[PDB]
Amino acid sequence: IAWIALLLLVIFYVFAVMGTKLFAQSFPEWFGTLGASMYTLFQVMTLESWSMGIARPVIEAYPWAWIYFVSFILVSSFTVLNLFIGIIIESMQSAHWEAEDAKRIEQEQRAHDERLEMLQLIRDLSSKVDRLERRS
Amino acid sequence: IAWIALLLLVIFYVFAVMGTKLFAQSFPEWFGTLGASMYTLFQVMTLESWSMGIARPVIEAYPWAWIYFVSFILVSSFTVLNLFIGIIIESMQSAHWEAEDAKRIEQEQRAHDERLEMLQLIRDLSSKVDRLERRS
Amino acid sequence: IAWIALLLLVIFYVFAVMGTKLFAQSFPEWFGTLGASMYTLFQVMTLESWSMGIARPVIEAYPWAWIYFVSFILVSSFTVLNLFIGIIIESMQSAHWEAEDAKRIEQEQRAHDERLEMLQLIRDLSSKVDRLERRS
Amino acid sequence: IAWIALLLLVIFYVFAVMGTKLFAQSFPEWFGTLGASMYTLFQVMTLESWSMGIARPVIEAYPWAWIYFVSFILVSSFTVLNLFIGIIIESMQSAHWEAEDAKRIEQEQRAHDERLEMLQLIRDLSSKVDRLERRS
Repeated sequence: IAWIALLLLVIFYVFAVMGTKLFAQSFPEWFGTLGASMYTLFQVMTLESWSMGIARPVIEAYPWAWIYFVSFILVSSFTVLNLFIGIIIESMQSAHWEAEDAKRIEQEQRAHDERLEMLQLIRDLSSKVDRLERRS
Repeated sequence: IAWIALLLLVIFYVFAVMGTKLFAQSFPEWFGTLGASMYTLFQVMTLESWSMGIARPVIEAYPWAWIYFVSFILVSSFTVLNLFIGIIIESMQSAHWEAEDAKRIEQEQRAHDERLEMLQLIRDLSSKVDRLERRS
Repeated sequence: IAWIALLLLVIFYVFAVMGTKLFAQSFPEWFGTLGASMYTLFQVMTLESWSMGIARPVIEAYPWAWIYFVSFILVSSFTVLNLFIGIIIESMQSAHWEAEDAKRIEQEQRAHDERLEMLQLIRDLSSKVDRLERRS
Repeated sequence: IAWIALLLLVIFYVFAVMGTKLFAQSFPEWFGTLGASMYTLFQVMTLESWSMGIARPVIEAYPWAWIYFVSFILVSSFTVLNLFIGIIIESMQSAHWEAEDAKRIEQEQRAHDERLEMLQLIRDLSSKVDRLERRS
């Protein structure tokens, strides 16, 4: 799970220097610094005046900025769906189906211990009886 | 799962040509092209100034545009709920309950192999003994 | 699950006539009709300019409108959390743990059928042998 | 689950007095009272004109207000992810795997009652037979 929090923080970084490279020129409040894109891209990721506020005005300057905003959003929020889920799984299989996966790994092998002892007891009966067709 | 990523990308398309058909006339920044509706309908799907920014001004022109925005959002985001979930299911039944569904398909049939062998061992005891009421 | 899609569409209705009763007076674009509140309340439910756009200007007129917006949002989005989940449950217990809950209801009773037959076979051995302490 | 609804309402409070302390001075519509920050921080939590509306204009006054808004959103919405999930877990383990965890705690011990009775029956056979090598 936290192996993707690394990838997300890589995409956040990658796109932050992308937006600083492109838009630092004409949109210097939003993309002037690396740190100003690291804020704006947190804001665009949270979809708060992402398009009407940032994308639309940036796309008015460069129509090659349409894809940088769409693709950022698709990628960023998608590896959060992969991370949101990475919690539901590691949580629903931990509190619940890691404890059962073990209480049922034990309750199954606690009756191979019964069947396999009961088996021997019938063979020690097969030896006691098949030595009595040979005794009568 | 990805069998609905097709349906979503069909609704996205269907509605993009609907909005270009209707609003290209009077809302040409938003619905002028097919590709301007494919952007606007991504932004309306992301509910970022969806109503106050796009729907409200479009509904001021045509009050038949009220339903095109409500129904788009209901349908679009709903088949994402069917798709978000399509990940939780195929993921929680894959990493967890596809491996257990098989380790417990095997641990069950690994003791029909013990019971059905032990059974025979009692019948070969029933033959040894019922041949001794006939021998005494 | 769909037994709450009724309750949600009741809250949506209840609050729609509440907002038309109160704010139809001074906020007639948003709450003028029942049908204009059924739109605005879909928009406030989708948290798109819900506060800055609708609540803040409505609360400037009446500060008793603060609670109508907060409570609507808490209630509405909460019975969607109860409905979002009503899908994850009915879906994760249907495709996966309704089929297993039955394949393991059968695999369990298919060996009470083995044990309880094996039992008889030992009793018919107990009858054959306890009739041979009485025969020797 | 509701043991974190306390923590969330603590962070909501903690940050409400933080923003009233800092911004009451120059942003008195948003942070003038404790109760005006309790509204603004519900609106910032719902990410409705959170940055462009509140954060951006607050950060223009104080650039130490950048982190108060980012950290608030990260913390607040994150302990809702821990709470959203706290419902999926307590719900998916309740309606489904609390009833199965018990019907399978009983169906397992209802055959230790079969195996352990069948066991004795073979030992009473071992006694009857091992008393007949001593009788012949």
